[PDB]
Amino acid sequence: TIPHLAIDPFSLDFFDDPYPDQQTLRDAGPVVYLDKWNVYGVARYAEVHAVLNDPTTFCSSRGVGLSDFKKEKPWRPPSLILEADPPAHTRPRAVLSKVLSPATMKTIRDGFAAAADAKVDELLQRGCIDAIADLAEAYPLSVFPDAMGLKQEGREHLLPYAGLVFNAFGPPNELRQTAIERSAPHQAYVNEQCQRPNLAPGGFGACIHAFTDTGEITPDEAPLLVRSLLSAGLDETVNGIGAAVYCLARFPGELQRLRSDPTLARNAFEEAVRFESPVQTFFRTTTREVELGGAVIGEGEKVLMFLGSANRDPRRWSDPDLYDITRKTSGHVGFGSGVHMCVGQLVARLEGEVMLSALARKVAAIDIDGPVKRRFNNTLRGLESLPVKLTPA
Ligand code: HEM
Ligand SMILES: [Cl-]
Repeated sequence: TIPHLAIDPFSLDFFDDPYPDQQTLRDAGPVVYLDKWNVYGVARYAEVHAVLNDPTTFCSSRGVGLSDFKKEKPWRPPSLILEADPPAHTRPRAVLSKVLSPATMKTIRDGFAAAADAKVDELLQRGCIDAIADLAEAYPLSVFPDAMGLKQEGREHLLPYAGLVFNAFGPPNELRQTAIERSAPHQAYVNEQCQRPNLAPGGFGACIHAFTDTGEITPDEAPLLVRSLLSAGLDETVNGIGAAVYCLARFPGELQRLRSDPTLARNAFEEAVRFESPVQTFFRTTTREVELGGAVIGEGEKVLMFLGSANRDPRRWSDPDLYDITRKTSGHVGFGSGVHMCVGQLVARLEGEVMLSALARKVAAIDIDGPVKRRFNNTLRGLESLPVKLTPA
C-alpha cells in the first residue's frame, strides 16, 4: 500500500537540488517509507499539516530528529520546549511567548531597523559584497546577541553551535558525526551563557530568568530555556534573509515591485520563508497506531515531515515555484504549525522586514557577480556565499 523509496533526503546530492526529488516524494503517494533510514515520510502540504496539528499522536517528546529518545540518549539534554509535549510543553512555551511578545517587539524595533539601515549603507560603500557573510550573517549577529544580553567575548561560538544543533536533528551521517565531534567548546560556551549572572539586564535571557518568580518556570528551568534561544533563531533567520536577497537577485521584477511599495517588505520576507524554507524537515514519533492519508503507521515510528516540499506542493499553492511578494502566504509551514509553531517568529519577521525595507529604500539593483555556493546541513537550507553587486538608489 505504501511505496518504499531509496531517496536519501539527507544526502549532499539531495541538498544540492531537492526540488525534483521532492516532487517524486509528493507524487509517489501521501505517505512514503524511506528505506535508507527506516522512517515514514510525508511531503504533501495536507499530510504535513495534519501531522503538525496532532501533537498527541505525533509527539515531539521522543525527539524531533531521526533519533528516538526512547531508544537512544539525546546528544544533549532535551529542550524544555521543542522536545516536550503538552502539558509539560505548555508553561515554558508561555514564558517564551511572553519574552518574545508582540509588545516586546516594540522595545527592539527601532534599534533593529537602525542597524539594518546602517548595514545597507555600509555595503553600498563597498559595492560588491557577499550577501551571506556581509549581510545575511552580519546583520543578525549585529542585533540578536545584544538583544539576548550576551557579553561580547565568545560570540564566535554562536553560529557553530546553531549549525551543530540542526545537524544533530539528522541521521547519524558524516555531517552529524563531524558536528558532534567538534561540539565540546561551543557546548561549553552556550551552557555558561545561560546562567543568570551572564545575561545583561533587559535582554531576552534576563527576562526568561525573571519569569522564575511567577510559578510558570522554576529557577533551575531558566538556563535550559535560555539555551533554546541560543539554539534556534540565528541560522534560520540568516538563511531566511540570504534567501530573500537571493530571490530579489534572481527575480528583479519582484525587487522593482518591492522598491515601488516598501510596505511589502514583511510579506516579501514571508514569501522567502515559504520559497526556500530555511527549516527543511522535522520528525515526529507515533504514540499509537494511526491512519494517515489511507496509510497505517504503527506505534513508535518516526515520521519525517518535508516542510519545504509542503510549501511547494501544487495541490495547495498556485505557481509554487515562483517568488511572488504579494502572495497570500498565510498557511505556509516554514515556521511550523500548531502548538510548536515558531515562538520566535515575531523576532524573525522583524529582522527580515527591516532588512528588506532598508534594501527597498536604498538599493536600485542587486546583481549576482560571482559563483553561488550552497551551505550543507542536515536540517537547514541556505547559501554559503552569494556575491552580489549592489547599485545605490
Ligand atoms: C526565518 C526564521 C525561522 C524559521 C524558518 C524558524 C522555523 C521554526 C520551525 C519550523 C519550528 C517548528 C518546530 C516544530 O514544529 O517541531 C520552530 C520552532 C521554534 N523556534 Fe523558530 N524559526 C525561525 C526563527 C526563530 C527565531 C528568531 C527564534 C527565537 C528568537 C526561534 C525560536 C524557536 C523556538 C524556541 C521554537 C520551539 C517552539 C516550540 O516548540 O513551541 N525561531 N521554528
Ligand atoms: Cl548543548
